[PDB]
Amino acid sequence: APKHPGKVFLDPSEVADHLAEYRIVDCRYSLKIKDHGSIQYAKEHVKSAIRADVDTNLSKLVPTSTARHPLPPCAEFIDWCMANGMAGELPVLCYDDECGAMGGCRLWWMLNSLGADAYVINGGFQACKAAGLEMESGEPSSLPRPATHWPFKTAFQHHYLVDEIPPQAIITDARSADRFASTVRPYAADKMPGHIEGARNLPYTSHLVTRGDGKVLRSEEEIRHNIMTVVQADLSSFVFSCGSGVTACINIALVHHLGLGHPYLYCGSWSEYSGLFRPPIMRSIIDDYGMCMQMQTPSLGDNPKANLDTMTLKVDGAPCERPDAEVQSAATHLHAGEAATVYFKSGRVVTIEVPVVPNLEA
Ligand SMILES: O=S([O-])[O-]
Ligand SMILES: [Ca+2]
Repeated sequence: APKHPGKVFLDPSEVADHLAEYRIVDCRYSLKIKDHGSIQYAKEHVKSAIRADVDTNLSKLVPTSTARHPLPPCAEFIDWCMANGMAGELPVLCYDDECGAMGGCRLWWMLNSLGADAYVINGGFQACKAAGLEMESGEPSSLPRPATHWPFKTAFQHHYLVDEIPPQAIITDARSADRFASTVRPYAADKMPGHIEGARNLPYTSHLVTRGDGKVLRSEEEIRHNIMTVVQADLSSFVFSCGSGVTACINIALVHHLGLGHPYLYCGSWSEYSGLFRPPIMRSIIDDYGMCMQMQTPSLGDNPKANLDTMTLKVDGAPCERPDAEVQSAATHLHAGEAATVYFKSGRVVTIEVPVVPNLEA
């Protein structure tokens, strides 16, 4: 059945003169840039490629869930697949602009869980431009081609919803080490510091090297060495997760590709988990570290750290030249421009805001 048995990744070199043989899907997405990928798939895209929207096609936000990219209802996703000719006449070839980690492997995961044939391009769109692949622009007004029969499974396979995760399942976490190892305050998109207890961190960036102006995969032995840091040969029963179930898909993909098995996905991931179990999570943080923070702004980990020699903080909404020792302690964890509500083990609650730039007279 499958075009490339055992594979999920493919270099441009393996596909460049065999393009027509795939249904190509542009899964470009950015966590921060508004309408990215729809803006970028217009400027330029691989010829004959249609586009998948991480937010609206590959997931469906629910009001009753903090999950950031939960699986969409399967019937809705399959409907969308058929409408776009992704129903098994050709194998799907997915790409994004972070080597599969940021949209591509997610689509791959979904198609594969249904029993369909799909692959991801090593190196993404950048390694498509930089390999001389045929390009097109704007909205193509030619050939989608709807399918009317569905030969594949009807429900996504080999994934656990939160309550289905066995109590002592081995869980990995694809998020950056900074996020994983966060104590009293979160970074990037996370609302809660920490991770699922017992989880093993396998930062997905570890498998990637920035050849050109985009990441490509590190070598196979390098990726195998990466994967081995969370083992201790068949990881099919591990539960792979991240912040919202997107980056975890490359960890599952690389494991699959290298022949090491096919781990469960926990799609809801930390965004879901930390929302559902917010109370006990906050109590352990307060217990372990003396305080827990809830951000009132986006996190600004790349901004300058708060420095009380050059800055006066706004505490509970007023400039505060006399910050007591607790506030001063909390502020060592904050950055220029951030605001956070801090819950101290004492029962004390304070809001602290750091000025965007040094603001002390002297
Ligand atoms: O994609 S982030 O939310 O893990
Ligand atoms: Ca501890």
